[PDB]
Amino acid sequence: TLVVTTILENPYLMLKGNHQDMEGNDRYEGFCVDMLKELAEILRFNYKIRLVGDGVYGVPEANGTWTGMVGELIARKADLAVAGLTITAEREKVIDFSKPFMTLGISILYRKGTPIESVDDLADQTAIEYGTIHGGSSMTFFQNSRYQTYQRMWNYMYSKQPSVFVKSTEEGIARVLNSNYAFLLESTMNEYYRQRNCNLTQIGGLLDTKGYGIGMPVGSVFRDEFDLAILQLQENNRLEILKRKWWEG
Ligand SMILES: C=C(C)[C@H]1CN[C@H](C(=O)O)[C@H]1CC(=O)O
Repeated sequence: TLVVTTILENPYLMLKGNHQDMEGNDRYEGFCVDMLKELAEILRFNYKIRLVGDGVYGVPEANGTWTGMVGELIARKADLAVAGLTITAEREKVIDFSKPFMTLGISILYRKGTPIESVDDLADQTAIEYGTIHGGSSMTFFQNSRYQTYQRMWNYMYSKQPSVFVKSTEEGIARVLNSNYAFLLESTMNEYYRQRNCNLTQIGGLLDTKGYGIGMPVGSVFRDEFDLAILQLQENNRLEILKRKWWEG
């Protein structure tokens, strides 16, 4: 029985409408749940879904401790982390990842009727505030960039009061709809919320290209076979079908 650490995040992992009449794994739906099922049909493992204790994906502390689902993996509190867990060079030093099961990049979200046409335009004006989830992969992309536009954006987000950071994707989307705030978020989420809210638009293109991956502790015995199953899923178009099931509505 594999212990899977995860987090509530639309549409990867959600509580079913009538989740109180459910127990254990069957409380939950979504793309990651459907992916787990298909992976489990090939590889024949049982698993139990457990929501990350601290409610975070993963941030390094200055002393070397990781938080979030990354930390749970290093502590061996979970065998797998199944979420929109962005594969980055910093995380790769401290855990293993499967091959990627979805592609994405940093994107900008805003409410319609705007003359903001790009990330350089966004960074070069004062009227519209902008920001991201604190401690996520997108934040650290600006924080460590050598490019001046992104450096200027880091300096702004860092210093602005009141804070331009949000604690969740839900919090950011709400800030977009209700205030003059453009949200720095992964394109997967951008596509999702745009399809459910005709008022939302994308500013410019994608700022990078990345992957989500199943997180595992470093040296995990399960990595090889999960890579073999993900490839079979990829080559049978399963990951794409599932993405359409959860995104296109
Ligand atoms: C906090 C969330 C929603 C996660 C999801 N992927 C990124 C990560 O795994 O860090 C984070 C989002 C972002 O950085 O824009």
